Amino acid sequence: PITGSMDTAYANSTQEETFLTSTLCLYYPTEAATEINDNSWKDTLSQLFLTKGWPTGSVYFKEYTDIASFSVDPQLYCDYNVVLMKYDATLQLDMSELADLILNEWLCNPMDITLYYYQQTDEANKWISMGSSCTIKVCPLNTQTLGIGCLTTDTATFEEVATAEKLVITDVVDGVNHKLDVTTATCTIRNCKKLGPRENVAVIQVGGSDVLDITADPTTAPQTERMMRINWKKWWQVFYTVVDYVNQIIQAMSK
Amino acid sequence: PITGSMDTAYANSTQEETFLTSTLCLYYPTEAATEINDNSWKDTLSQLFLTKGWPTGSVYFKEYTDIASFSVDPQLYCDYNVVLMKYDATLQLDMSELADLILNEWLCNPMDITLYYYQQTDEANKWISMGSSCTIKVCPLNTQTLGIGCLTTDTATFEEVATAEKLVITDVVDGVNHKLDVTTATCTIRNCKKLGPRENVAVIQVGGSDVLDITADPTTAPQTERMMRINWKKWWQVFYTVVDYVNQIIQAMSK
Amino acid sequence: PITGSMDTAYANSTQEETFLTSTLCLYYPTEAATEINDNSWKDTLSQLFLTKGWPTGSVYFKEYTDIASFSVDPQLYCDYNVVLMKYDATLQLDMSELADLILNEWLCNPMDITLYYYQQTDEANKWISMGSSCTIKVCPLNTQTLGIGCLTTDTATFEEVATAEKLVITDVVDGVNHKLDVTTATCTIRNCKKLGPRENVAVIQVGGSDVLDITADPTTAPQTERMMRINWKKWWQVFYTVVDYVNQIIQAMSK
Amino acid sequence: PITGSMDTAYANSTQEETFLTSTLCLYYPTEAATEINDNSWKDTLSQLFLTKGWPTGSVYFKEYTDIASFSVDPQLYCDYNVVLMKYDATLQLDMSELADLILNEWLCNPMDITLYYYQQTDEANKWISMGSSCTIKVCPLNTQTLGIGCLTTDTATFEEVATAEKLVITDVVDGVNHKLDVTTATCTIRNCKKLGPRENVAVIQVGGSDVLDITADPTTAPQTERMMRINWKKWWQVFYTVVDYVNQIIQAMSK
Ligand SMILES: [Ca+2]
Ligand SMILES: [Ca+2]
Ligand SMILES: [Ca+2]
Ligand SMILES: [Ca+2]
Ligand SMILES: [Ca+2]
Ligand SMILES: [Ca+2]
Ligand SMILES: [Ca+2]
Ligand SMILES: [Ca+2]
Repeated sequence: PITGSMDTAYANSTQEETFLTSTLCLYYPTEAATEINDNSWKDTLSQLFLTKGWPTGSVYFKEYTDIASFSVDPQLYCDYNVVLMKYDATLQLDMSELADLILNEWLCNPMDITLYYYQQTDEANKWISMGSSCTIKVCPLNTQTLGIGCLTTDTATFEEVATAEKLVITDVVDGVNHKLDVTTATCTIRNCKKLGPRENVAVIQVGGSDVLDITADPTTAPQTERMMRINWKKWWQVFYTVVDYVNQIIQAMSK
Repeated sequence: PITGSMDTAYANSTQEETFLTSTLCLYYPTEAATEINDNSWKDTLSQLFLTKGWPTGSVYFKEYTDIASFSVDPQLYCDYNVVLMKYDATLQLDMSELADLILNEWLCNPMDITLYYYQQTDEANKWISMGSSCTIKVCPLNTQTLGIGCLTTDTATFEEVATAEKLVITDVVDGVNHKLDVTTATCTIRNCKKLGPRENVAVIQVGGSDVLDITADPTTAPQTERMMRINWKKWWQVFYTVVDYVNQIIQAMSK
Repeated sequence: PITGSMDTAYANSTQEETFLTSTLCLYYPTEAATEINDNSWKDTLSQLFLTKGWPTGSVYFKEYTDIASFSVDPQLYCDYNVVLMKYDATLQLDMSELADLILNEWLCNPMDITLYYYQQTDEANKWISMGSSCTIKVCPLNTQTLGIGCLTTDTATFEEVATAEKLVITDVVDGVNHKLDVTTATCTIRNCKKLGPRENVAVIQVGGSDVLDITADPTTAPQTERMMRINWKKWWQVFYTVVDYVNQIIQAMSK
Repeated sequence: PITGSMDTAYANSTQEETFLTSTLCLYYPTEAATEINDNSWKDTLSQLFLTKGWPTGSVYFKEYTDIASFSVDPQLYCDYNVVLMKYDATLQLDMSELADLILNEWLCNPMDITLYYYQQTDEANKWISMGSSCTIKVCPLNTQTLGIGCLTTDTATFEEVATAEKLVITDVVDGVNHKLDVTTATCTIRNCKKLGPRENVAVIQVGGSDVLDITADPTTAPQTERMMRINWKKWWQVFYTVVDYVNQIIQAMSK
């Protein structure tokens, strides 16, 4: 708690502290840069970024070459991250799972699939696994440690819920134990509790028509400010717009 | 009328009367079950349904193999019906016409295309025809029982508004008589007045991106709670979610 | 200013002045009419239009054969214009750029790409170019009239932002001068300031699923009443609906 | 702020919350374990750890095989980390640079050596680079972007400040721009701001005589509690002591 008195003073600007003290990291796909075909595009855009008010050493340009790799290896480097995603219609869920991770605040612990069969607790306990090739088979346990539609002994009776993905947020019926069978060789599966959203990313979507259903349930559909959309023409245009509206995009994030 | 006094008592639960006294019917497409590949999937899910609070003999599993057949033969068996529809982009309107029927409350009478040329009255009088192959040709009549752009005598001058569909909700300019030419051999066309919505279905949509325009007009777009959407991964996952959020889905329907 | 006193007397109707004094212009694509296959469809619909209250000589039918040509040559002829656009997924942005032009109120001046390098001023200053084949390459100037990632001398170093389009609304980082290189032979590029919206069109969209992002930025998404959507079945049905709901559609425009 | 009233109540124990809720991670070098020569040393010590009050699944044993690799790949896994370092006199600075990283709280951003010549701001802005082989050459710029004792064009005139290290905290004259030339192939260099110390590690030093100068300047010498020293005899003895005084060591860290 804060005291609630309406002094009523708004302290001027806000954008003049962020220009001085914060970093902006732009994530794009390879195809984006390839279409631009210049050895100095990162540089040209940077001078253009001074216009919008970001000092030379301020803006960074990170190249993901696919939504699957980016979804994994996506350690967000800067204060503000605005990631460019161009609609690929077959990869939609890949994209959804990646958005769900960046746009939100995640808390995870490690899981030992080998020794302890687990269970999710609430609408916020999910299993986020990611890596080379993630293949997850599951087997629900009744209150005896016995299978239900499966033999905890032969994984050929398990239920496959992911076949070789690069990022996967698995959801099982809450309050039920499950013997898990991941391909830990190429995958890593961790038990995460959700929450806090992200006051950074700003997934900007290129193409389609969208409406984005990023919930695991069917009941809710959340539309946040850190979820923007741009009409595709050419990649140079996309970047010009991102620059011409940096502050607007940053203002939709913060901290 | 009810008395409006704010006694202000909410009577506890609500979900503990529906668990005891109601039935839940899950409609899915063949492909859904085929991908699951287990002889006991209906059973496993049922035990999982006890968790969410539905007694053994409570939940039923109905298999439509196509949106066209389901759209016809779709006599809703249970108290609560939640129908799973997975995006098929060419069938969209087939899907729209089917949604329009389940999600809403319909009143129909039979039409004799042979002896009496009809007319729709308001934004709620529509002609819902369905069957093997529904092919409807129409001919608008001026106030003399004469064609307008057609000869009430030769159907080769009629205007075709449906070419072999499995479910069709036809709409004509309100307040105008029309000689109708349906292929009654394989089709049945009935005159329906709309209305009451449905406090049951809950069309859950798999895939795409959606926004759904289920009005006949251009002016309105209604988005109801009984119109949910899930992000596709695998079918086992879809069902796990439907189970993990049965009550949430049921609560969005009722009665 | 008007006086604000609540006399409170709504003057009756509104639709009975428009029926008498206004004109309605329907724009459709060739494919639309071709599917109808009648030499008297324009006529039949016209008699049907008397029902909804539009005197014989009132309604006009204009045929665009493509979104690209219509986007150019689209001088709106009548008081009320309702344009029918059927989803074509590869042409989306072509469609977006065309919508942005009809649905809005535009102010333009001519640009001489040859003698004066320009700059856009605010989120409302855009460069709308259109013609046979519009190909625009740009070169940002620093405060010296020198290129930034380009040589104002060789257009092989310019940045291409449009490759042969029929309608293009170009957006560059605000407050920066640019030497422009359009193919003026087949294109015309003009400097427009936006604004006033249109109290006429009513782009009615056939097919897809839509949500339409018609802003240049990423932050905003505006959804107006003059942006309607219809579920595709057959073209005859589309027109019947447009007629059966003319007033509803007109009421969503006006003046 | 907290209220400062001297209620004067100390709440008992402190160690009985840490025993229940926290994890202890012991880092040692390979040589340490090799000298122990038992397949069950990790296990024996664990039972011994119950004595000091740490439940079975509580303590973890991580093996760094060198100060250089550990310095890189040293993602601290547990709540409390106590790292064992045995004096190697040629690697002193390697050790100093590693201590400086664990014992302290670090904030970093990524640097693009290719496109932007940087500068450090205060006694707390340092360049921490680490990897396979880190070789950093520097070239100070006067206020013109011109070299000072170097040609920003030929790196053969640069000043080498690190020749193939595994962890390097580089320090340059504050407030001066520098064109940097790292061997990014095998190295990664990031711009870090220092600060917060670490309320965890507890570098325990084996051998020598020490006094440790972990500042970049010459003026200060900080000696913290999270910087302990043990007299070498045998490795088994070292671990016995670490166990016999776990709480004492933990108490010198916390949170
Ligand atoms: Ca199975
Ligand atoms: Ca769950
Ligand atoms: Ca005809
Ligand atoms: Ca009607
Ligand atoms: Ca260029
Ligand atoms: Ca602009
Ligand atoms: Ca030198
Ligand atoms: Ca310094």
